Amino acid sequence: NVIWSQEFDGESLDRNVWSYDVGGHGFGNGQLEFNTDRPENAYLRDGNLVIEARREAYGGNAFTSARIHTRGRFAFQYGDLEARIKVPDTSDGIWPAFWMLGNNFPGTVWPKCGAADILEIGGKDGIAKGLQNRQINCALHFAGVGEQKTSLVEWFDAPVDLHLDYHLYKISWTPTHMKFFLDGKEFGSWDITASEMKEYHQPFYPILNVAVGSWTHSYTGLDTPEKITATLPARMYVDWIRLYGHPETKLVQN
Ligand SMILES: OC[C@H]1O[C@@H](O[C@@H]2[C@@H](O)[C@H](O[C@@H]3[C@@H](O)[C@@H](O)O[C@H](CO)[C@H]3O)O[C@H](CO)[C@H]2O)[C@H](O)[C@@H](O)[C@@H]1O
Ligand SMILES: [Ca+2]
Ligand SMILES: [Ca+2]
Repeated sequence: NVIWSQEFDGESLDRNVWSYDVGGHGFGNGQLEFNTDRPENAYLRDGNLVIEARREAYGGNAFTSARIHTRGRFAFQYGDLEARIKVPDTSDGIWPAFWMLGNNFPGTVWPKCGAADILEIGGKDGIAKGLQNRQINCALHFAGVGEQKTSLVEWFDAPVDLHLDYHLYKISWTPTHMKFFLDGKEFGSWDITASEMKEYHQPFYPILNVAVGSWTHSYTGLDTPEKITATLPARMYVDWIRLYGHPETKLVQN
């Protein structure tokens, strides 16, 4: 039961659904890309959203890309959210993501708003183990015991190079759990009924982006433009993002 979706048919991103996060300030992770609202970095063609990261002098940064979300226009509580994505070769340094923030962000600061990572790929452990494009993770980031930043992370080595074709990345979110899937197959699961996880019982909205680099202590391990070796331009193709409703789903659309 699809109750919401973006099929990305047109020739332009629907600005009544999406907003762009613009800046080159690193986004809390020492990222190197300047995320822009330009057609060069985010565009539709042939039935896909394309987010394209480029090696390019722009606003004091050495790369451009995009980071888009549906804050203020779409949010939901409970359901299955799935996207059909063909990630780029993360080689070394590209960091695609599909993820969700609580709908009270940014008024409620991270991580008190709650966060769920559906797909993250391009991590330093992958790079060290020669599993670039196979090793992914899902995650929860929230205010845990003591209200202190807490992260729960599940790693999965996919059987195939995920940049070679489209795959389905899904969260299944109920009043008791959040579960994460690749091509229908569960690879992560957390109970969310504990007192410290009430932030997961409010509406959330999705975000899609392709970051380049991070601090050495952050996701990619690669903190300078000269350390990025990935094939650029790097294109993440998103054929569609769909919400499958549950009985308890609350859909929020202004
Ligand atoms: O501002 C409060 C606090 O924010 C911290 O920065 C975080 C980023 O670490 C965070 O990274 C996301 C990951 O947690 C994960 O969800 O995956 C996505 C996609 O890859 C990441 O972007 O994103 C949040 C929201 O933008 C930031 O607030 C700073 O590190 C910290 O110093 C600061 O105190
Ligand atoms: Ca909490
Ligand atoms: Ca499509």
